[PDB]
Amino acid sequence: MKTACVTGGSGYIGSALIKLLLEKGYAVKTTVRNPDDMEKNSHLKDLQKLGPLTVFRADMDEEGSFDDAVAGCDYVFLVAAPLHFEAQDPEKEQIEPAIQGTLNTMRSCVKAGTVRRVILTSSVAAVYFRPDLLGDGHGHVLDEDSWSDVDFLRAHKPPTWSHCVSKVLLEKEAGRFAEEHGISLVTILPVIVVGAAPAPKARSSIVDCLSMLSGDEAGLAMLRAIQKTSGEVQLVHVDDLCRAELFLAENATANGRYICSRYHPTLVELATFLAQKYPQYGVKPTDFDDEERPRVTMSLEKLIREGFEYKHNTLEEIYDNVVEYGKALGILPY
Amino acid sequence: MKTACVTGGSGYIGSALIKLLLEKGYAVKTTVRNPDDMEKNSHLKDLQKLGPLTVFRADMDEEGSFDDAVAGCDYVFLVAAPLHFEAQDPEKEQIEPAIQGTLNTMRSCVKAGTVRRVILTSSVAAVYFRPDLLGDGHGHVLDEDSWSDVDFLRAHKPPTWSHCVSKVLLEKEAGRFAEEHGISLVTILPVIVVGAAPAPKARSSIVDCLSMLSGDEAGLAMLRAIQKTSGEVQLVHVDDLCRAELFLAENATANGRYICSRYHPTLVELATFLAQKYPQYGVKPTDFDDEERPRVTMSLEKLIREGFEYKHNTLEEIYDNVVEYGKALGILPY
Ligand SMILES: NC(=O)c1ccc[n+]([C@@H]2O[C@H](COP(=O)([O-])OP(=O)(O)OC[C@H]3O[C@@H](n4cnc5c(N)ncnc54)[C@H](OP(=O)(O)O)[C@@H]3O)[C@@H](O)[C@H]2O)c1
Ligand SMILES: NC(=O)c1ccc[n+]([C@@H]2O[C@H](COP(=O)([O-])OP(=O)(O)OC[C@H]3O[C@@H](n4cnc5c(N)ncnc54)[C@H](OP(=O)(O)O)[C@@H]3O)[C@@H](O)[C@H]2O)c1
Ligand SMILES: O=C1C[C@@H](c2ccc(O)cc2)Oc2cc(O)cc(O)c21
Ligand SMILES: O=C1C[C@@H](c2ccc(O)cc2)Oc2cc(O)cc(O)c21
Repeated sequence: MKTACVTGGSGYIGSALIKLLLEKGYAVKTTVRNPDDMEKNSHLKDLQKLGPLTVFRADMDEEGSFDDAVAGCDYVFLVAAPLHFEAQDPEKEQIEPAIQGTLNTMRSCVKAGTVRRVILTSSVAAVYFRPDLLGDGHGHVLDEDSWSDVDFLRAHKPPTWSHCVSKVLLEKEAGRFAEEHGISLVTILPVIVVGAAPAPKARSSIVDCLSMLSGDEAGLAMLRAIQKTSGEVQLVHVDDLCRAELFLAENATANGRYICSRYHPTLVELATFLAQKYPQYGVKPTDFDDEERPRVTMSLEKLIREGFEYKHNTLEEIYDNVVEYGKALGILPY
Repeated sequence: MKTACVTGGSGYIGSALIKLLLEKGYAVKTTVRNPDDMEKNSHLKDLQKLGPLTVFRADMDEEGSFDDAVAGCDYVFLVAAPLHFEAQDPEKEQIEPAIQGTLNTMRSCVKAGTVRRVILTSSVAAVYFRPDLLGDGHGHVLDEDSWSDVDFLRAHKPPTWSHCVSKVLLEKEAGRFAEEHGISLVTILPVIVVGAAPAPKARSSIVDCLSMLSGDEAGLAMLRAIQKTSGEVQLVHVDDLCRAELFLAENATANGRYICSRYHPTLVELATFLAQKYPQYGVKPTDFDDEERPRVTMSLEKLIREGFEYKHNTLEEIYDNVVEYGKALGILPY
């Protein structure tokens, strides 16, 4: 009955969100960059079996190309995002495109006239970078009023700086635009996302949350960096993320931005669990021993306050199906 | 101006509840077993400088003795509770009298005819003892549907068994009674309570949370027992518990039982924080190193879903003032 658009149907979170929407009885429209690439989009034919799913070609770099996909939709889930750290001139190759691609899609929402709410998928990368609070030696609970320090990041350009800046600025810009055109925009801010999805060529979070099993050095360094900063990592099941996105679309009183997170283990806790549950990978939990650090953690309360309920609540439930996904994707060798 | 009764004004939580009630403009009646004991009850004189405070004598074993104190009260906070010392017949000396004493006070609430709500202070001792969830080696999140297993406890009588059975049965019987007599009963279930209160003789109530600084062997054993069971401990600040109790009395939609908890450190996290903030006590965090264990934790969501907010959200804030209190009580030498 109601219709929704999901940008980046070939993506990890995008594919999972399409599945939820179809299961929930939505007509769905999704965009990919090359609808003919079955290497990336073989899942779309399968998803079509669950309900009305229509595929469009669109590129965030190409103005107006989202017009057709967004037309008629009651809800638009802005999931697709450049990402890809690369380097060189991040300001012109990551940040500016990130901002413009977002406004590109926003304008299609205005053109459609039908869009009752836009859900923007951002990231706690736009929340956590508070150099006043990291390194003061105290614990902190960061909430939705916390914004990553764009000025400090541009001045000092630490690792992943363009990523946090991209997210902060595209969120601010989309909110300004939504303000100006009287469109309702809600933003969700996930932590590390765990779990299986329809997408056949995903990597993204799966590499990181599986890095103790694969030994992938980039993912391992990412996990250790988060813990050295926060004293913990933060995790959420992809299906809870998708349900939170739909919750925010459907509940009229939802407003502003929302952290989405459920379980906050130390790496030693996470490695201990993984080594017991999946001994075939040889995880050594002592590889992740660390002194206790003050906790700089994310508040889970806003979604809870507004009535949302997570279904994957223990560490084991958060890891209920990601290993098999990683195997199928070749991220894990067996 | 509404009027509220707190049973057991001499006690740790009771004195803190009275203080909050006066600050929020309530007239307060409280009970002690010997109003003439001004050593034990000096704080009640002090608190009278905040607002109307009236002391009554009453005893849970003495039928009717609470009549005068609850009379004319809008709300009644049932806080008083027996200390519980190893008894030859726990059923006859502890469990049955805990039920009867609770009913005794319930009756006085009915008799008053004015009691909008009764708030029962209990504890997660009535929640956590689950032979399946504790022994199955998996992580779990317990919520307010979880009750300690009275039959298993009577069958195997582990340590503290009588304390849990007492809490479970007295809560069940008080709800039975409240149903039949048409009086609203809400129950709060705190975890370990930390922080300063007005009571001058409350030594025994904060022994555990300071045991790392004091070396109190009984307190250390309790902390380790809980960690052995749950993989962590659970803490809440006494002032958040008091604020939660007031919230549950004042908000008509509140119903049933509520866990009250905020911060769940491992012992090594707790010890590390204490060692650095209060080095003068020679805490050795390595004394508390431990294997990562499946987390059997408490859900914090019910109070949050209903709009309550905690003010002591970091480990440091939860410990913001308890050390000075322990000095004043003589738990800590300096
Ligand atoms: N995964 C996590 O742990 C996590 C955590 C926090 C936040 N998030 C946020 O959630 C969003 C989706 O994350 P993901 O893990 O699903 O990443 P993903 O699998 O790489 O999906 C990203 C999608 O964006 C599309 N895309 C990129 N540039 C495009 C362009 N110019 N035009 C059209 N489409 C374009 C991509 O299509 P192509 O494949 O054709 O390039 C891809 O399908 C991201 O914004 C992420 O930052 C994720
Ligand atoms: N302290 C914590 O960390 C914590 C944590 C979770 C739950 N709780 C629960 O909160 C409740 C209050 O705890 P608390 O720490 O405040 O203990 P407390 O300081 O010992 O206060 C309990 C009060 O009960 C009174 N009392 C005992 N028997 C009585 C009787 N027969 N008649 C009248 N009064 C009687 C006592 O007054 P007398 O001096 O006259 O005996 C005492 O003041 C308890 O049920 C506890 O189980 C406490
Ligand atoms: O954008 C983010 C945020 C990042 C993060 C998590 C926790 C934290 O405290 C800080 C940053 O984790 C991620 C992990 C991914 O695989 C892909 C992502 O896009 C991201
Ligand atoms: O009633 C309880 C329950 C106990 C507890 C906390 C957490 C847990 O997981 C299990 C039991 O903590 C306490 C600590 C006290 O000083 C006094 C108490 O009366 C109690």
